[PDB]
Amino acid sequence: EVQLLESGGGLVQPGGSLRLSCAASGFRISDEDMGWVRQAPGKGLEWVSSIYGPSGSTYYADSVKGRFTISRDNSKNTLYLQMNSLRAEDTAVYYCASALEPLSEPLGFWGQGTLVTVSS
Amino acid sequence: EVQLLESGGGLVQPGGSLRLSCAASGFRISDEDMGWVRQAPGKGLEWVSSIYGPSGSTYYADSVKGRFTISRDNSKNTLYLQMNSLRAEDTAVYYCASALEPLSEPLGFWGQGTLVTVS
Repeated sequence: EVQLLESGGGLVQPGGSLRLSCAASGFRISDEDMGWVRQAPGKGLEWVSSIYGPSGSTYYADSVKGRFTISRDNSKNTLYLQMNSLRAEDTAVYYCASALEPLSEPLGFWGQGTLVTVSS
Repeated sequence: EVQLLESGGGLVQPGGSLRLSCAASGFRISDEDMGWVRQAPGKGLEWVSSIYGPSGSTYYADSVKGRFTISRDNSKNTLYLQMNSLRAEDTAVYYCASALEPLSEPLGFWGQGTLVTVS
């Protein structure tokens, strides 16, 4: 069955960086509209970035544009989120995530959640 | 600006029932795809149900099939989640959701989250 396994993340200082990885299995990441959703207590949920299937064109939230870069390595079946110039407000649990309506599976799916933290 | 405002959360004894509501604004819900996500204490996100496509087809997580019902009231512009036969596993913060594509591809939205506790 379909699975998303996140790695990377941790604790860094402001201005630093981290690369999240999301290794998919049971399907091909290039065929799906994939993305990252972050969750902080008090700010609910938010689509930080996505890459939508064929084109490979990309969305970004206004707050992260210029700093964050979503990408894919089809040979490794892995989605990435290069997070540069990190700020204190980026502090959240980041989730690899399919769209509301995936290409094949009837319901959307999620990775396990990866805590990223930015503090001095 | 699109907004999703959830209400109807609270404490409920096992076996009982509870209806989450989600008042949508900035758009109309009859057309767009919507759903409900949840996060049980300490655990990760999980789609609970969604309603999408031309015909308003509904889909359910394996663990909530037969108990939960997603629906739309186009007149009130509100998405619902009727939760019957509640158990301890349903203890979670529930998030309304939608997906709008004004230019070819989905942007995603979420509500604030509402706590439902079963005990």
